[PDB]
Amino acid sequence: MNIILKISGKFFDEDNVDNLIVLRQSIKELADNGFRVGIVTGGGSTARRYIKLAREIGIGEAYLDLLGIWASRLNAYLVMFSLQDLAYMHVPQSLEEFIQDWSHGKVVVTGGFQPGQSTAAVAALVAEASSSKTLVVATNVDGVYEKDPRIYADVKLIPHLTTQDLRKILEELLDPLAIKIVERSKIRVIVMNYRKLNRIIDILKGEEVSSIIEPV
Amino acid sequence: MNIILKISGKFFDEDNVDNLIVLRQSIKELADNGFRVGIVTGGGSTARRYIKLAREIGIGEAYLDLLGIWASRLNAYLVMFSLQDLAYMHVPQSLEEFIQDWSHGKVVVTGGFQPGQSTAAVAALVAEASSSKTLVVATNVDGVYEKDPRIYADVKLIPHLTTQDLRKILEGSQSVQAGTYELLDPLAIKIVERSKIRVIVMNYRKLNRIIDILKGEEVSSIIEPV
Amino acid sequence: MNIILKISGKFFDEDNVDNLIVLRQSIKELADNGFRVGIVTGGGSTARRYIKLAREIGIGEAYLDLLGIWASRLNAYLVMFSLQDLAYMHVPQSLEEFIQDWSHGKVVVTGGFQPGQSTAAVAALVAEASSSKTLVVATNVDGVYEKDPRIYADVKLIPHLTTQDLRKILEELLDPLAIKIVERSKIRVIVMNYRKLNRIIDILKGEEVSSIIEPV
Amino acid sequence: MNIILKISGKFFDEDNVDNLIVLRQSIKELADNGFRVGIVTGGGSTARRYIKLAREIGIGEAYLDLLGIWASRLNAYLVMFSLQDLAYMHVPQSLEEFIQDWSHGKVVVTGGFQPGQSTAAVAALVAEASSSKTLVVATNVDGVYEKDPRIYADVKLIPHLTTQDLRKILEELLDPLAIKIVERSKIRVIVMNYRKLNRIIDILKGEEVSSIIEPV
Amino acid sequence: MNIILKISGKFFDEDNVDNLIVLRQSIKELADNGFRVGIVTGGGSTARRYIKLAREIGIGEAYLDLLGIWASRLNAYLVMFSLQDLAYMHVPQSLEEFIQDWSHGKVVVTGGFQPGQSTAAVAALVAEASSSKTLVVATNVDGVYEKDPRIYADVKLIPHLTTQDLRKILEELLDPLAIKIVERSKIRVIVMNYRKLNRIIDILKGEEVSSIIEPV
Amino acid sequence: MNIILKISGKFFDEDNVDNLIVLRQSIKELADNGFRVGIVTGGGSTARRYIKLAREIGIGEAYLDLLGIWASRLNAYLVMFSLQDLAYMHVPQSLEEFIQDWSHGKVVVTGGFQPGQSTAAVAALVAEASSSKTLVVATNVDGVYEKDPRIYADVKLIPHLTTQDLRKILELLDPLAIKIVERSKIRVIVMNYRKLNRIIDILKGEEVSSIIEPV
Ligand SMILES: Nc1ncnc2c1ncn2[C@@H]1O[C@H](COP(=O)(O)OP(=O)(O)CP(=O)(O)OP(=O)(O)OC[C@H]2O[C@@H](n3ccc(=O)[nH]c3=O)[C@H](O)[C@@H]2O)[C@@H](O)[C@H]1O
Ligand SMILES: Nc1ncnc2c1ncn2[C@@H]1O[C@H](COP(=O)(O)OP(=O)(O)CP(=O)(O)O)[C@@H](O)[C@H]1O
Ligand SMILES: Nc1ncnc2c1ncn2[C@@H]1O[C@H](COP(=O)(O)OP(=O)(O)CP(=O)(O)O)[C@@H](O)[C@H]1O
Ligand SMILES: Nc1ncnc2c1ncn2[C@@H]1O[C@H](COP(=O)(O)OP(=O)(O)CP(=O)(O)O)[C@@H](O)[C@H]1O
Ligand SMILES: Nc1ncnc2c1ncn2[C@@H]1O[C@H](COP(=O)(O)OP(=O)(O)CP(=O)(O)O)[C@@H](O)[C@H]1O
Ligand SMILES: Nc1ncnc2c1ncn2[C@@H]1O[C@H](COP(=O)(O)OP(=O)(O)CP(=O)(O)O)[C@@H](O)[C@H]1O
Ligand SMILES: O=c1ccn([C@@H]2O[C@H](COP(=O)(O)O)[C@@H](O)[C@H]2O)c(=O)[nH]1
Ligand SMILES: O=c1ccn([C@@H]2O[C@H](COP(=O)(O)O)[C@@H](O)[C@H]2O)c(=O)[nH]1
Ligand SMILES: O=c1ccn([C@@H]2O[C@H](COP(=O)(O)O)[C@@H](O)[C@H]2O)c(=O)[nH]1
Ligand SMILES: O=c1ccn([C@@H]2O[C@H](COP(=O)(O)O)[C@@H](O)[C@H]2O)c(=O)[nH]1
Ligand SMILES: O=c1ccn([C@@H]2O[C@H](COP(=O)(O)O)[C@@H](O)[C@H]2O)c(=O)[nH]1
Ligand SMILES: [Co+2]
Ligand SMILES: [Co+2]
Ligand SMILES: [Co+2]
Ligand SMILES: [Co+2]
Ligand SMILES: [Co+2]
Ligand SMILES: [Co+2]
Ligand SMILES: [Mg+2]
Ligand SMILES: [Mg+2]
Repeated sequence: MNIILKISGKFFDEDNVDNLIVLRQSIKELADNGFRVGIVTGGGSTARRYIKLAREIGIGEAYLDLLGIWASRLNAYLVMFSLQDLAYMHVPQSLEEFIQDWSHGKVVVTGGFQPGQSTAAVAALVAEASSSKTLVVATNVDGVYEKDPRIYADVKLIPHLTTQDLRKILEELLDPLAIKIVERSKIRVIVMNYRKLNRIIDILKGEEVSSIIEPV
Repeated sequence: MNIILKISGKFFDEDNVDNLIVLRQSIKELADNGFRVGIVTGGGSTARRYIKLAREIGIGEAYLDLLGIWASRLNAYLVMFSLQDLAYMHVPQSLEEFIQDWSHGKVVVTGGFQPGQSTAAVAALVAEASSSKTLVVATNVDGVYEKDPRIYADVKLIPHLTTQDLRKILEGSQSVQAGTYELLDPLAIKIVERSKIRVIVMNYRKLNRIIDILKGEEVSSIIEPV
Repeated sequence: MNIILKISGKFFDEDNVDNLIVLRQSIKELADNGFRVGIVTGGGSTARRYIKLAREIGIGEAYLDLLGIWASRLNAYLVMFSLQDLAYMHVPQSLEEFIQDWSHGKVVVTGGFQPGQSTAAVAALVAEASSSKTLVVATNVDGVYEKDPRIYADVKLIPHLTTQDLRKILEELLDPLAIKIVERSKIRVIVMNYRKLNRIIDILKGEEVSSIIEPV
Repeated sequence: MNIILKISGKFFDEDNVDNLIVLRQSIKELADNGFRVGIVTGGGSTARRYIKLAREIGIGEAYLDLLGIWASRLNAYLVMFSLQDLAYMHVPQSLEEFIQDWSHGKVVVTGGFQPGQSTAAVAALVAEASSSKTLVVATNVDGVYEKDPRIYADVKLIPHLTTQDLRKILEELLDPLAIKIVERSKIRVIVMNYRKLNRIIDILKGEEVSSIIEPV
Repeated sequence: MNIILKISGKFFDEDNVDNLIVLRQSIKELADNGFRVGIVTGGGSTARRYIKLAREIGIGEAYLDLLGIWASRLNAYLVMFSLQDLAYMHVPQSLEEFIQDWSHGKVVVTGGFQPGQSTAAVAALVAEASSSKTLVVATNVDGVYEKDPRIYADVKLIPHLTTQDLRKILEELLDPLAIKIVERSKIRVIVMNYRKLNRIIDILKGEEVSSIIEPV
Repeated sequence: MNIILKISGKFFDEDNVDNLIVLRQSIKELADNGFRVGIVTGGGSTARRYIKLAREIGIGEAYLDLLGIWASRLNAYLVMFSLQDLAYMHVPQSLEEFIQDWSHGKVVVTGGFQPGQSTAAVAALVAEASSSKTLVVATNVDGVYEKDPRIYADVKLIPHLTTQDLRKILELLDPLAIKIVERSKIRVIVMNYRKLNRIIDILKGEEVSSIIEPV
């Protein structure tokens, strides 16, 4: 079974050894349970700092996105280096390169690809290219809520929903490209807290707090 | 300053020497008028044919898009080879590669980059990266109409509109499938809006009048970013 | 052991799903019988079409050949994508790249390399580099005929011959570089109909209609 | 002439629009005065943060250096993007790539190359490969002091010294590779405060506060 | 006007900087006279030393050619490094890469490309791709002779001949691919002594001992 | 376990078949004993020859090193081609590329990377990146001596020493090589390449060699 894990950039902002460790464990563990794993890393606050500074000097939007992409790639190298023998030792820069890299039978870690999208879209593209039926989005909230839970207090986690529900809820988590891709290739998305990465197998069994998004 | 020309795949389906001859001429005329030019080529019926066959054997959507991309790149090599000394002799395979290639001060010709988008999105990205204020979409209709002019008769060509208008004209008509025919896709519109790029939709049959079109003195549609 | 299969461009001109299905099937068959397979695809009518148009506008012969090479590569991607996990996911652009790609232990699919030759020469080069003792040319024709079966009716098939017989017959199929390479490295060439890709194992035993060309 | 500017990673830690801006004008100015410019960017606090976290999870020293190198490249992209038409739009990853990139006649911006050295060593190697006779180290101090001015109060700036003096002062500013290279190729090094980049032409004339290091 | 210059590997066997100095001189002579120059270097005795040793341990013919190609590339780097600012600083490894490298408007130096041919064939391909109407073969003999002048003593130089004559004379210098290419693209070939490289302009004007081969 | 074997350029200057056949058999000996092997080849006399000529025409030091690097790469291709199926068929040009190449589970053969260092420094970098605990330097001398045995008569072989001893002796291994083996605690064995036939015995400490302990 092939699975893709998107790791929120916020995971890297914590500057917390435990995050990396728990991720390392989780990949080792998925492997032992017969999964091939691809990982996509977000840009986080590093991306936002570089983007903000570049924007203030008039750097255009393409190049701003590219700085965000390089920040995401820095996080990809960190993860890749933490996996040593498990991972193919190259961070692909495009979907085309990911396909080549995935051919080596090992874990592949990637950052961004192209301006105008997020790393959630990259995770979807990479899930599609690897025939992964499940994309896990490991982020800093427990699942999908009615509204953004870091604005709105007492908002309820939605354990099971569709991509058409999600679109309405979102009007970052998943961008338009990500949703288009998971819909056309019928990829199931699980949104979970990265804190619960130590419990990843239980989440895939549906035993633990998460949101499951069905493609329609 | 800089301009991007998207050339519809349908231009290549015609298999006509005059098409290439006239594109070639227009580029020279743009250069001689002080423009740097980037060119994006569509995949056309070659793309569709490969996509259809691959889809019949169960090949997934990512790989279908890639076949479409490789068909577009074949057209890009044709165009690039027709330009000889004017062009940097490399077809970039990503936006990042385009930026590097654009650095050589010559014409750059590209095809597709990534699954889930069209060559119009590529042309928008490449316009954004080259600080082109104008993207020209040279296609097999004279401009933008209220509805598809190859489906609906005596709809009127819309000479000047906004991206908001275009979004409504094109809304609800587009499939997520590899090989879908589009004018401008969602990524293309997002990009031209965020970077304030004006889009001119014209017939490639009038590439011989490319300067007059830029001056607003020939049949075309001008789309203003909002 | 290692075998190279050249697939005529005419195979791709048929725009027939059943062809790909049998190629796919014939390669899994070879793998299951202990063969490592490399595949070279021809440019076919797409190549001739681009070449003709480019030639009309005065494009030089190097660039015409390159357009034919890119058309061949488009067919290589199609075949590579049809093989999914069996193939290393990269189409090598040179013999040097083929050697690197072959190092991954998987099926490698290539198109052309260099102006002034055909994809048959590429297949020979790739046979030589992979220590393949046999090169199979799967074409639109049953074998080597006394002359061109496209043009002449009732001409007969030569089940067996040498590389100088072939040169004399030819002065398509195999070009000068292809013959020089198979002669210097003593590679046997089997010419067969791509329809018969199903009996590829029977053809290799010598138990189906084909022409075997011995290197001298 | 050709000149190389090393920009301390501390320049990027300031998260200050002013810094990038003043650097932008300095290259434009150097260009207008007939200089070809190469730029090498340090990794700064981003590099330190990634290295510290990776070290805590047992990542080996090669990979720690590589994280520092990727952080320095992120800063190189920022600078390169700020220069737009003036710069060749590729960040070289080795000295060999730098030499190819430098061939385009434009500004080249680089980060790190190889574990076991600093970006000062990169700036030296790049100065040597570009036949630059002057390397400017633009850092967060006015020049070379008797001892580290960020530690030792009341220490005096040394306006003119040799590479053997510097070696004794240091026993990072310049590492062993950097010193070896500037000695063997007789490259003069100017240490200056990056805050005075606005005044860069006056520094090259010797008419502003700086330290000039002569190769011996 | 574009011209290609093939420099015999024997030029590099001589182990003398006077040869490089004259070649270097020759290229400035050509540039200053309005020529764009491409250079192809032979492998010489280094290639022969590696091929012989590899052949003794049973290394196959593809790989023997590749060792010869790498030897030719070492000579290409030497020449390219001797040209400094005049040359684009990349040695292309294929015809496709040459075309990209030629796009920079500078001198391009190459070695070999592909097994089964010589550097003369490379020079022809590169002449064809650069629209060069003249290929100069600078070798250790004054021109073309009625037979190999190092094997049969006292034979006459042929100052003016055709490619059909040459193919009869040769039944080294130019291989079958080289001849096919210069014929199809109508490229004139001048065979000269590399000792007379100082007098390339006079040779191009037909005022110095050489053989001119006309394509038929 | 992972091991790196640095082969002196002098090995390639000798021009005899046995050398290659006997390197070839060692790695197959090492592989069969459970080792993953990386190999770094020196530039030898080919390097010095190109360097000397280029230096005479005024070519700068960066480009002289690069010519030496290309000569080392030519030796790497020779070795790689002699190993056939055992090796990943790419010579990496940087430490970054080596790491990617090493990911294929096969033998990787490298030459130089970067001006200002030697192929011994490459071997140390590559040992560090592959988590090799042992770097073998197979050279034209039996081990480490109190001083250069070519330049000095009657000197003795030191069977066991530290990296701090070695840098006093050298005032084989360059400064980057020593820094890297010290920071990553890599043991270096210096041996004669003529004894590549008894490489397993050398690793067990059962033949003539010098072992250098990192301090
Ligand atoms: N209102 C209105 N007014 C005027 N015309 C309209 C209107 N509404 C519809 N139309 C119609 O648009 C048509 C013009 O569209 P056209 O010029 O052909 O542009 P197209 O792009 O569709 C053809 P084309 O120019 O051939 O190229 P594409 O198809 O982009 O690319 C091929 C294929 O490759 C894939 N791909 C490509 C690039 C990339 O980065 N990623 C990718 O995945 C993807 O699967 C692609 O499908 C025209 O005939 C009208 O009838
Ligand atoms: N309906 C909803 N339910 C849950 N979370 C929502 C939401 N709407 C918005 N969010 C927000 O989505 C955020 C997660 O996005 P995520 O951080 O994983 O993407 P990312 O990797 O792009 C972040 P970065 O920009 O830092 O890389 C949450 O922190 C939450 O505030
Ligand atoms: N004596 C002979 N015996 C058999 N076939 C012959 C022949 N002489 C010429 N041919 C022709 O050679 C063709 C086979 O060549 P093939 O099509 O395999 O090469 P290719 O892949 O280069 C074609 P494309 O240019 O379409 O890619 C047959 O269709 C046949 O007409
Ligand atoms: N004798 C001396 N004179 C001046 N500065 C000295 C010094 N000895 C040490 N330094 C220190 O050198 C520092 C500058 O090094 P620099 O910041 O240029 O290297 P770098 O780019 O490697 C830093 P980073 O690790 O942030 O990238 C100063 O901040 C100063 O504290
Ligand atoms: N008919 C003929 N006229 C002149 N020279 C001939 C010849 N037939 C053979 N030769 C030989 O060809 C040699 C020139 O070949 P050249 O050295 O240019 O090719 P090359 O670069 O392949 C040599 P290397 O293999 O050393 O690189 C001469 O030394 C000469 O002895
Ligand atoms: N104390 C010492 N003990 C042993 N050898 C010493 C030495 N000091 C210097 N050397 C010299 O170093 C040589 C070994 O260097 P080695 O050949 O391993 O490096 P290398 O591969 O860079 C050579 P090349 O430059 O030819 O490729 C010995 O033959 C010896 O001459
Ligand atoms: O393929 C990608 C991935 C990321 N980004 C940019 O990099 C930032 C960091 O990624 P993320 O963590 O926000 O998804 C994004 O906000 C966006 O600007 C892209 O442009 N394209
Ligand atoms: O290595 C190659 C392979 C193909 N071709 C060109 O591509 C066309 C397609 O190959 P084939 O299928 O015709 O052999 C050929 O006619 C030829 O022009 C080359 O120049 N070199
Ligand atoms: O070529 C280089 C450049 C940088 N670094 C690493 O990246 C850090 C950031 O560069 P600097 O700003 O410290 O020079 C260094 O301390 C060092 O760990 C290297 O290993 N090699
Ligand atoms: O494209 C090339 C160039 C060179 N060689 C090989 O390298 C040797 C050196 O080239 P030359 O100087 O003999 O032409 C040749 O004998 C030949 O084996 C090739 O195989 N292909
Ligand atoms: O990483 C390397 C490897 C080699 N060399 C150069 O190549 C020569 C040949 O390598 P070696 O065999 O001396 O180690 C060296 O003297 C040196 O000039 C380098 O500059 N860097
Ligand atoms: Co985000
Ligand atoms: Co370039
Ligand atoms: Co053909
Ligand atoms: Co530092
Ligand atoms: Co690989
Ligand atoms: Co040495
Ligand atoms: Mg379309
Ligand atoms: Mg020869």
